[PDB]
Amino acid sequence: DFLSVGKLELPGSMIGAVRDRAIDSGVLAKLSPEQPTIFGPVKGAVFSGV
Amino acid sequence: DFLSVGKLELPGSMIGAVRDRAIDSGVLAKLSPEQPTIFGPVKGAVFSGV
Repeated sequence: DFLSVGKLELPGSMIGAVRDRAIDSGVLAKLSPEQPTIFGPVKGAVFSGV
Repeated sequence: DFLSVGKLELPGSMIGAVRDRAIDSGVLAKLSPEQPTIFGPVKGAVFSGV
């Protein structure tokens, strides 16, 4: 009955990603500092009693 | 009784990296001076006898 959009097959458009979603990631990094060190086995001292 | 340095297992220090023997590189390079050529075979003629 008339000219439509169906005959003019449109490709569309892309809206890929959102830049900042909330990710679980890592909890531990929140409770204690990172203490970065040199490669190799790490050793420290443990004070136990009172 | 007291706080020893045995419980606290110490790491230590690195002297370095020493090579056992002196390097025995070459002898052909000292007796006959290297005469470099292009890639490919080499060939020479020898005229012997009188």
